[PDB]
Amino acid sequence: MAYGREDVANTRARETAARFTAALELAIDRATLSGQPVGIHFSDSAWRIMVPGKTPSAWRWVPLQEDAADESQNDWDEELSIHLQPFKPDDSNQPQVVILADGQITPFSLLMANAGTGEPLLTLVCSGSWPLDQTLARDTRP
Repeated sequence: MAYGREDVANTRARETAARFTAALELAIDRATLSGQPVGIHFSDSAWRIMVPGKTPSAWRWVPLQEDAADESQNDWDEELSIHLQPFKPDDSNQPQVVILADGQITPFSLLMANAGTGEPLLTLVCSGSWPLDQTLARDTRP
């Protein structure tokens, strides 16, 4: 059984994954320049890339919107709700994902659900390095 209202959200999920993959390429390109690993905050209703501040020599964080203002966050969709693991969608003082200058990525999985029905359309999976692996609903993500 299904709501019969998934095709628009499934298209927006596939788009949101392409937009995220480009934003994660941006994060890898920024990490070699920043002198500290880059990260990505996640909170379901929004997300954003993040960078060091005051010093590169110690763990610190600032939202990456010095020019990516409202392009780093929320604008990528009009049909989705976002979830992840082993971290959680939460308004933390730090990012929920982290990226090295070499393109190594902290393991996680990120899932997308249709905001009109609650049904999953797509999931993305990370196992140590760029890029994430896309799947329909949860087909590769137990």
